[PDB]
Amino acid sequence: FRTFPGIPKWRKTHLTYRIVNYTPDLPKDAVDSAVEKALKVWEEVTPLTFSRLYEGEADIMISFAVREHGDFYPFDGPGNVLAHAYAPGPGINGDAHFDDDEQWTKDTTGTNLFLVAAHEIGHSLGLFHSANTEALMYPLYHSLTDLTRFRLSQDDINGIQSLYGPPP
Ligand SMILES: [Ca+2]
Ligand SMILES: [Ca+2]
Ligand SMILES: [Ca+2]
Ligand SMILES: [Cl-]
Ligand SMILES: [Zn+2]
Ligand SMILES: [Zn+2]
Repeated sequence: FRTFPGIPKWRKTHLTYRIVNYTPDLPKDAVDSAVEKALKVWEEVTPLTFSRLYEGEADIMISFAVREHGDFYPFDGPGNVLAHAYAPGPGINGDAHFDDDEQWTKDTTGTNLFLVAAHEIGHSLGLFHSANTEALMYPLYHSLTDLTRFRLSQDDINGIQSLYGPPP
């Protein structure tokens, strides 16, 4: 695994998130579920906990965007860059943006929102890209397939635990 330079990490174990808006690709319950599952994946192996805010300022602001969307890194239309997320810190840091020129799916027929969100939340928490080819943190989107038995790599486990420790 890898962290970001100077190892930026959250300095508190309880993090808030807010889902700022919703793709037309999917029912709202399926967006909420995928994001929840993505946070749980990391919760499970650290002493991090998350709660959802519906108003005010959250640590991890999650949004769907196309092209220019208010930072310096515009999205690129269909495929290629699917999403991007900033390392821990105040303001835009921690936040995760999802390119809505993808077709976001609950399954594997378009782009799987759960898998990409798990990977992006990894960045929100302080993990950079892994050299490991089976790691969730491996850069490249590999259509699983079959997300039935998805489990974090050890490597991802080693990375995140090296930042926040194992569950208490
Ligand atoms: Ca933030
Ligand atoms: Ca794209
Ligand atoms: Ca879309
Ligand atoms: Cl927010
Ligand atoms: Zn962005
Ligand atoms: Zn990545």
